[PDB]
Amino acid sequence: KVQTDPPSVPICDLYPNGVFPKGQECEYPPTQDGRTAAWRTTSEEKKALDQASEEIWNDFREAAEAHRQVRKYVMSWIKPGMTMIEICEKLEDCSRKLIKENGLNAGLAFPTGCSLNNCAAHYTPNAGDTTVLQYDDICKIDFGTHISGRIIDCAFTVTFNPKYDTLLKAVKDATNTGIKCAGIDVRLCDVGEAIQEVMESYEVEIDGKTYQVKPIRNLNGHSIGQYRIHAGKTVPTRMEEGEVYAIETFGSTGKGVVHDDMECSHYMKNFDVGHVPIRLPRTKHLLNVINENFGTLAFCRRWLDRLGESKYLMALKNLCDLGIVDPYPPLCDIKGSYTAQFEHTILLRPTCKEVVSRGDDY
Ligand SMILES: COc1ccccc1C(=O)OC[C@H]1CCCN1c1ccnc2ncnn12
Ligand SMILES: [Mn+2]
Ligand SMILES: [Mn+2]
Repeated sequence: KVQTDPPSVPICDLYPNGVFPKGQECEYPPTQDGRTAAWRTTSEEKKALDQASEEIWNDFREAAEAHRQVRKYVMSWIKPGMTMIEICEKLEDCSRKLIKENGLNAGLAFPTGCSLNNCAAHYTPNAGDTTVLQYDDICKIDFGTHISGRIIDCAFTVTFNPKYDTLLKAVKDATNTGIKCAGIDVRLCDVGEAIQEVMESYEVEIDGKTYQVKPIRNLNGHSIGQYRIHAGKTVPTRMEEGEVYAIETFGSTGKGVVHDDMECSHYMKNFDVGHVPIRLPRTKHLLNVINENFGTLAFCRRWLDRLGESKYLMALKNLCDLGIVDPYPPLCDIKGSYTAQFEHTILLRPTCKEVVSRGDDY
C-alpha cells in the first residue's frame, strides 16, 4: 500500500501495524545549573512512563503524518490566480481523506487559515468571498488535523516574490529557536525571550523600505489539550512533563500588535460552558449541529454550509451572545504591513522532546 498522487490513501492504510512515524526526537536542553537532561533518555522509569502513553503519542503521529502529506501536496499546486475558497477546499478535501474523517474520532482540528499580508491569523473565506491569491501576497497556511482529539497545530508561510525571503527566514529561525529552548521545567517566559532576541536580530528590505522584524506580541504559542486547541498556558509558569505545545512565532513589518478586523469566519464553543437549555428553534438546532459535528473544536461558516445549514447567522450570533460560542475574527497588523508565521506541535515526553509535526520541508 503506497500513497497516490494526488494523495488519497488514508494514513491508517499506509501503516498496517497501527504504528506511525515518530517526529524529530531531541534531548531536553541543559538545566539552569548547566547539567544535562540527557539522563531522561536512558531512565527506566521515564521509559515506562513514556510507554504508558504510547497510544496517545501514536495518535499525534498519525495526525502529523496526515499534516506532512497534505502540506507537501498543497505546496505543489498553490499558485496566484486561485481563489482562497478553491485553495481551502482543495486542502480540506485532501485532509479529510488522509485523516480518514470519522465524526469526532478523526478529522479536521480547526478551519484552514490562509491569512493574507497584514492579516496574521484566523482568516478563512466565507461563502461568496471572491478573494484571489496574488503574486505579491504573503499567505499563512495554518491547518490542523486530529485523531481522538490529539491535535496537530502546524503552519507555514507561502510566497511567490523573493522579496519576502529574509522575513520568512527570520520567523523560521525564531520558531526553531523557541522549539530548541522548550523543555520540561523551562519557564514559558524564557522561551518567549529567546524567540524575541532571534527575531529582532534580522533587518529586511522590502520595496526599498527597511525594517527590523518585530514579533507579534499578542500572538503566542500555547499548550494543547484533548479537543482543546488552547489549553490555557501561553508562551509569552513552567512547562511540565507530558504537556503538548504549539510553538509558533509571527514576524511583522508593522506595529507588532494585531487587532480584530474584517468579517468573522472562525468560531469555537467555550470549553468551560456546560449544558444550556435552548428553546429558540433555529438556535437550538444550530447548537445541536455544533455539538454533533465539532464539539469543542473550532469550525467556520463554510463548514456549516457544507452540512446543508442555511439562515443560521442570527442563530450563531445568539450562541455568541449567550457565551456558548466564541467568535475568532481575523487578527491583522496595520494596513500595508507584512506578517509571516511558522508553527510546530511538540510533545514533552518523559524521555525526550518530540517535534511531532517536523518534516523535510520545515
Ligand atoms: C488566546 O487565544 C485564545 C484563548 C483561549 C481560547 C482560544 C483562543 C484562540 O485564539 O483560539 C483560536 C483558535 C480558535 C479559532 C481558530 N483558532 C486557531 C486556529 C489555528 N491555529 C491556532 N492556534 C491556536 N488557536 N488557533
Ligand atoms: Mn495554528
Ligand atoms: Mn497555534
